[PDB]
Amino acid sequence: SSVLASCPKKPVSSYLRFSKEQLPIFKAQNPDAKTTELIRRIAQRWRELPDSKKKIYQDAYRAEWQVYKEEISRFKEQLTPSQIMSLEKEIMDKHLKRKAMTKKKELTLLGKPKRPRSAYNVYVAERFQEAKGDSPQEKLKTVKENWKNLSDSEKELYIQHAKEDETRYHNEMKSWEEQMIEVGRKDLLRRT
DNA sequence: TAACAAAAAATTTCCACCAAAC
DNA sequence: TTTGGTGGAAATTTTTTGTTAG
Repeated sequence: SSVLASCPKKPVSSYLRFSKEQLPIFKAQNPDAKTTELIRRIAQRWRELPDSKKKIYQDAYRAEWQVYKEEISRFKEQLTPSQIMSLEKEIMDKHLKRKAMTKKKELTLLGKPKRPRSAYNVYVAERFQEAKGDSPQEKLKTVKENWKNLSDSEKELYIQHAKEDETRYHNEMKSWEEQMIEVGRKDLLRRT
């Protein structure tokens, strides 16, 4: 399937090697505590630990790195050019997908207006509740069915609601893009 | 970032149809 | 073209608590 799935993973360095070893010991002694607080406590105990003790985890990491080197080397040597390329592409895709979802999260955090609703959207938003069907997919099928067999006279209401929201969008966007300059985020602005 | 855990919280998905912005 | 919008239940991903180092 995916080259990346069978690709050997990095050995854990000192703190994760400690965290992994400690988490059970802490979870047993505090079973009603959230994982998150146990991790905060485990890190605390890491920070407090002597350098001589820390080094033992490090020494183990370093030794496992040499096994990793060996495994990964052996892995990549056994791969065909086309497999190496899927691996490189799989990694590129991994990055894009991450870059893309964080920008999306950013925009939400900056409260960017929602797109204008189409006449069709306005129709789903009001006809879906009483639609025929069990699953939300089947229910959409009936609202799709009723929308396509609707006359231009009948659509006319949704046309005006979709028109009013197009003005809403225009207005919300004018304010938000203004506010985005005042904070120094003119990158966030539309070209067209 | 990618390495560990692990379950909460956030986001996509499934179906279609539609439109703004690139 | 891509993206995100109408619906919500279920599936799936990201985040939450941390440090390390290639």
